[PDB]
Amino acid sequence: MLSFLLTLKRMLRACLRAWKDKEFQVLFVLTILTLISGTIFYSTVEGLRPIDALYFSVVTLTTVGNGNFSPQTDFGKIFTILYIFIGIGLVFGFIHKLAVNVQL
Amino acid sequence: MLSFLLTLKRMLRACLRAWKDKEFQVLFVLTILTLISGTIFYSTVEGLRPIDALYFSVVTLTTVGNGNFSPQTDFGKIFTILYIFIGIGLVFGFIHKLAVNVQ
Amino acid sequence: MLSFLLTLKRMLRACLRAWKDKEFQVLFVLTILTLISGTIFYSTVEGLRPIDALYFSVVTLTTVGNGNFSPQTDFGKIFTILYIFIGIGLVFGFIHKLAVNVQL
Amino acid sequence: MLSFLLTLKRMLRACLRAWKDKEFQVLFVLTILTLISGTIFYSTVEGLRPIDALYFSVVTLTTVGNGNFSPQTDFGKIFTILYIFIGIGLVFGFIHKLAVNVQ
Ligand SMILES: [Ca+2]
Ligand code: NA
Ligand code: NA
Repeated sequence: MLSFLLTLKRMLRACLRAWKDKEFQVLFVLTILTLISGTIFYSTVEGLRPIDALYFSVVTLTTVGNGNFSPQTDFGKIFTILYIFIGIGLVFGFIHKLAVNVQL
Repeated sequence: MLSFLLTLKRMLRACLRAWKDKEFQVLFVLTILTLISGTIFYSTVEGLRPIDALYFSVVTLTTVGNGNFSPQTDFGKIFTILYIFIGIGLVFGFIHKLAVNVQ
Repeated sequence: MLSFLLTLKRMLRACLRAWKDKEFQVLFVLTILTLISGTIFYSTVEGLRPIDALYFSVVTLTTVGNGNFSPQTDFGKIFTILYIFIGIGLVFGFIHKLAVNVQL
Repeated sequence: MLSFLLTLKRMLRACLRAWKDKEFQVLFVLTILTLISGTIFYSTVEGLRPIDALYFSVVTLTTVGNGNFSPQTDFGKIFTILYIFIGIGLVFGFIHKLAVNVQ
């Protein structure tokens, strides 16, 4: 139980240590910027309550997928498709990062 | 085929060897803990039966997603959003771990 | 266009070359075995038509997620949760593999 | 911050550098091709409007999944199942690629 906590602490430290890498900060900022754009787009174009627009943005960008709402306009559908790929681009970016910071 | 069996047993051994790594154990405990917290939350705030709260917590934290349930309260929605990123943080942790074991 | 096809051929060869690795064959067999068990379970316990049981098994095991059907019995719900983790275990296995066969 | 900008530009350059790799180009063309085939298939066999066939093809091949549409024919279901694995095969290809670029 003591080793558990010490390992947890070293791990958390390593995690926060990653919140210092500039390229990671960019990916993060870019992710937040993308989530905001999505929240704005879906509330405006699909008429979703802001909180539901951020929610749809989140489940869509992280690839989790939504099983309750689906864009009704041809405009929302096009945007969502592009939105999915941006999210995949961001994920690869984070993954590439982890891979690089592991083989130095 | 004896080959297939031996190869599988080798892989199983390498797998059990992982469940011995302390960092992997932390990641595992943390997800079980996160899953329990999730179950509690959706039971309370969303009024779901425990088994449905665990189910939703699971399909959500694993990114599988569900096409049947959707949080009704703003609190439940905000929590789900953070829950998802915790899940992603957890997956990256496991992924980073498998990458380290590749050296 | 010629380079394209030559790269495609080298890549395909490399792919088929992976269908020779014994550990990969095991993961594959294990995946097929798991999909069959799932098809049997969901058709039997949830009363799903076989084709719909394999389908649900597939979208669930690959984490794609289903937005039309959800287990109705407490038994199906427990199994699905365990099913999801087996699938994640299989994915990590395949990923660990790719990572190893890249850093030799 | 000039730092942030320079770092982003560096990352963007490294990204464009990827779109120059032949193997990455093949993977990209193959997914666009797979996406088009998917659009054709769901338009024909499932009677979906082209834009809805592309949408479904996209949320399916990317593993995101959809909680609105579900194939009605047995042909559409069997195809979707193979479609998913093609998508996974494609993702592993990109992942394997990013791993190689780590050396
Ligand atoms: Ca999903
Ligand atoms: Na879904
Ligand atoms: Na997913």
